[PDB]
Amino acid sequence: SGPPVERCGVLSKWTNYIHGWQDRWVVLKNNALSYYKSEDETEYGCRGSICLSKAVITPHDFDECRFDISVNDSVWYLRAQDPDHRQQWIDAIEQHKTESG
Amino acid sequence: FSGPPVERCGVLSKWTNYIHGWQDRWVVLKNNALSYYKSEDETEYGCRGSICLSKAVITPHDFDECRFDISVNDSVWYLRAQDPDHRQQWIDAIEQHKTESGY
Ligand SMILES: [Cl-]
Ligand SMILES: [Cl-]
Ligand SMILES: [Cl-]
Repeated sequence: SGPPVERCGVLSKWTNYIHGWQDRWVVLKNNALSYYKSEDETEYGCRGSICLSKAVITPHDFDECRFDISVNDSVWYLRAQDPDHRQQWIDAIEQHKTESG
Repeated sequence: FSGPPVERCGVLSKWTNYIHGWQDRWVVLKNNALSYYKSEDETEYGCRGSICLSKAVITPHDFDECRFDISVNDSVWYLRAQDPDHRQQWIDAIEQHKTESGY
């Protein structure tokens, strides 16, 4: 019964062992977390979207800026700038997931 | 009005002042408001302005066809899209959303 959760910003995202961690623009909307190469490249540049309905969000125990998001078919590994911002993201994603159900 | 609400997010240039001129902002149309976001570190963002659409006036510029202004009695934002087609997409979405959010 309150306003929907919204969030956008840059997160560092694991790509692969060739390029390692790379900054990506991440947007929370439409029961999804979506990412793009950058803020300016959203028109044609969605590089992925993870539906939140059954998504599991796991803060890391050793890398205190890291959280992982997983559905059956994929896992994204993400790092925020500090642990407070990590917690803001986790809290937003969880609140959005709840509200969208 | 029965389908999902009209929502948009994207970059638009926004007028600041004559020193810094047009500056890109992340702009969001949602829940009867146009809002914009800024960051001081290119990483973490926060909403730095919101306009309620109920009585908003959207004025496409006659000569600068990339520009539209949105005003309520107390405030005005001057906004540019990258071209006039993109301007029109924004204008049309805002005007439709305004109607659909009304009573
Ligand atoms: Cl949004
Ligand atoms: Cl251990
Ligand atoms: Cl542009």
